[PDB]
Amino acid sequence: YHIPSWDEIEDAVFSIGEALVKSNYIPDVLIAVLTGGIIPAKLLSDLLDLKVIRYIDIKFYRESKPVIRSVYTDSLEGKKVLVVDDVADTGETLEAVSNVITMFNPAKVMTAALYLKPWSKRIPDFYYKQIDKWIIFPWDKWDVVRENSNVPVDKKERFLNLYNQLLKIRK
Amino acid sequence: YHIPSWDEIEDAVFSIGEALVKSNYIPDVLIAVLTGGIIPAKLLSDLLDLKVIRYIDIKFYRESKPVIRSVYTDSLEGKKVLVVDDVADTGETLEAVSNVITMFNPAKVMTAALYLKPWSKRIPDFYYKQIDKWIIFPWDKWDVVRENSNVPVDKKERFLNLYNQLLKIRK
Amino acid sequence: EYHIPSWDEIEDAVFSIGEALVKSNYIPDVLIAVLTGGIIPAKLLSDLLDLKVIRYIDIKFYRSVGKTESKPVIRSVYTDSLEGKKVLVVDDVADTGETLEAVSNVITMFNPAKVMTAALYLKPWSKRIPDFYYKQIDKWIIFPWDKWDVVRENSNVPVDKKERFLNLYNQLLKIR
Amino acid sequence: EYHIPSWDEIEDAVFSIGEALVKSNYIPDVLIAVLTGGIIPAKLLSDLLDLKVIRYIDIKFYRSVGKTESKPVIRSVYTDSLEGKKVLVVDDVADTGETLEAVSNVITMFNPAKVMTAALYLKPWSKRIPDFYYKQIDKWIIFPWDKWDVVRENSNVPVDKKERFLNLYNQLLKIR
Ligand SMILES: O=P(O)(O)OC[C@H]1O[C@H](OP(=O)(O)OP(=O)(O)O)[C@H](O)[C@@H]1O
Ligand SMILES: O=P(O)(O)OC[C@H]1O[C@H](OP(=O)(O)OP(=O)(O)O)[C@H](O)[C@@H]1O
Ligand SMILES: O=P(O)(O)OC[C@H]1O[C@H](OP(=O)(O)OP(=O)(O)O)[C@H](O)[C@@H]1O
Ligand SMILES: O=P(O)(O)OC[C@H]1O[C@H](OP(=O)(O)OP(=O)(O)O)[C@H](O)[C@@H]1O
Ligand SMILES: [Mg+2]
Ligand SMILES: [Mg+2]
Ligand SMILES: [Mg+2]
Ligand SMILES: [Mg+2]
Repeated sequence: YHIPSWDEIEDAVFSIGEALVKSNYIPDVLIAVLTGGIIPAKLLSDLLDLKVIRYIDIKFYRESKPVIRSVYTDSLEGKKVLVVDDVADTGETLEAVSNVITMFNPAKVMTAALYLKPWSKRIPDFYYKQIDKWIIFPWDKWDVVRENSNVPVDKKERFLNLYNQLLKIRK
Repeated sequence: YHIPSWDEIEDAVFSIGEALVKSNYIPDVLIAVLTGGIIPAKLLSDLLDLKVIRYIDIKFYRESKPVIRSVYTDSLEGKKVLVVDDVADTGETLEAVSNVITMFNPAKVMTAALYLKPWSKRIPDFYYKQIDKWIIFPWDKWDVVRENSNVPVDKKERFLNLYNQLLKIRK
Repeated sequence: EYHIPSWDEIEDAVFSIGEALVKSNYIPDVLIAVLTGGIIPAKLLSDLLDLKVIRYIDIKFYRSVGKTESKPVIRSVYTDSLEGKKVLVVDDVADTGETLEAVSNVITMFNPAKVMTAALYLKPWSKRIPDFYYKQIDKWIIFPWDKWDVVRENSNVPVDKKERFLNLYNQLLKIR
Repeated sequence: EYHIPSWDEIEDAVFSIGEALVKSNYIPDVLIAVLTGGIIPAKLLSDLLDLKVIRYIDIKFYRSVGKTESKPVIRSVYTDSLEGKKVLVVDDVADTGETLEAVSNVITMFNPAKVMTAALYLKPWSKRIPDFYYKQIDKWIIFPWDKWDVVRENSNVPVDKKERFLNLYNQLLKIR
């Protein structure tokens, strides 16, 4: 397991920001990959003062492919676009998103993820660290605990406490 | 020139409807290709009692490719989809739309257009008549008149009358 | 009884709206098509006045078997920022005016420069006259784009191409 | 002065909201994230309570140089039908409450089964208490997700990693 603190997450986000500036790529539009790239997109936005954020509803059931459910954006024609996600695992998600954004004829599509898995089909133009361990983000920790309560995350006892009551009241 | 009356347009729409029913394809979702496939989608909808219509904002500047500006839809997963447009010229537009809908993982994507140009790259699964003449639809007649007032359409004099005043008041 | 405007009348309706818009010097930056009856009106007006920017709102007034509501229900809003823009809301008929009002309120929250409404037809009991309209009518209107919906719920209305429709409708009812 | 909640406090805030939601037996069908400050709150609550359906509204209260408005402005609404659903509106702070109210009104027009509001923090002068909240505060709140926006407009606020930010910000100001 790799279980980044928010402090690490912040450093991941600073790194991306530093790389984007160093390489001269200041996006006009951030495309958040819902829902995991939600927090990364908002943090990068605030860091680099990027005021335009759009969103794509896509999920990779683990279905054989990622499935787009909704694309929340206005015209992207002639704009500098950065696709933001939290991790590139197989890389299917970043590929599918990049393929569909391109159809909006932007000036440029680049990709950022916080973390990379070694076996990714697609390597983000910008990332923080490549990890061969199982990553547990602060925003999917409970989904991971619901699938294995033996995962060593903090505040689990407060969570198990609430989840128990939750399980009772909606069956 | 081919300048279909609404009566012809209605027959074009009945034909598509007849073909869809005869072939057993009753869509769950109509995707209107904005803005030319707008009236065709609404007429087919009413004809076949299809209550679910979604929309895609795409235009082919005549830019080298059609450009998607917006996709107005919720999940299409496992649904029977019909893409509706008014004409397939080069076929670029129907291809681009069909490519992006597929990413929503529907059950099936089929295409309908009212009219086909002989040189289309993509042939709609359903169409009314193939025309090698320049088609002037009832809903783009004035765009055509603004580009050549010598086109033999009806009510042109009423239109030239209004267009003249229009040209004055917004420069 | 019923009003059944020809396509020729709808063109005249659209023309009249365009003529009134130019006469009032209100040329919209953005057309807001009220889905789905406002679809054809909005497209034709777009072509008439060379208005290239059309946006859409999915709103429905449920008045039928089982599913029935007292007010229109918005189901989706299809638009980018309307901020500082002259907006014209386009629909086919204002009946009670509940739909135009609902759409006007929701569009106002986008802070446009101005919101105006246009509907082709109007009923005497509409709770507000649209800023632009072709004809006030007191019959129930069957449009070219909802005729088969009316025939389905009322087989004996006098419409063109009925037998042709009935045959298609027959084959639709059986494929169940 | 300023309130600057740690990430640890935001987790506790989210937890408190979740705990209150379960205690009230109000488990939302749909989360409505108020963009953009409500983004992180909505995602974390989604994970906490296993709520899989998140929708979004692009709304902004312009309170800055040149561009300034008296009320929030909606710029886009990102949702399918909310009809018959239990909806929870999630935001980071209710200040005047003008935003929560605007979002509540617009969501109501989708005819949900119910609309409830949650904001992590609350000011004593809010025109309405959200149905769910972590803490009433009277300082101006600097969140983890808008800290650099505050530093930019106010260089002398006491935030972590300031020098690192200033160096990046410096290189941003020059690439003009
Ligand atoms: O490279 P891949 O193999 O495609 O993996 C990457 C994607 O998988 C996860 O998303 P997910 O489909 O789980 O949805 P979520 O973001 O809502 O959690 C993750 O957030 C990435 O978006
Ligand atoms: O097969 P193609 O060569 O791509 O031509 C087909 C498309 O071209 C037209 O759309 P257009 O781009 O003009 O936009 P519009 O529908 O708004 O008129 C037409 O309505 C079709 O959608
Ligand atoms: O003035 P009102 O009393 O509100 O009625 C007018 C509305 O009713 C119809 O819409 P409908 O809700 O039936 O949906 P539709 O446009 O898809 O036919 C019509 O298109 C108007 O929008
Ligand atoms: O109660 P109010 O007086 O209406 O203020 C509260 C709102 O202000 C902030 O949003 P903002 O409009 O600044 O946009 P943002 O979420 O993108 O930061 C904040 O996120 C709340 O949404
Ligand atoms: Mg994801
Ligand atoms: Mg077209
Ligand atoms: Mg209507
Ligand atoms: Mg906000």
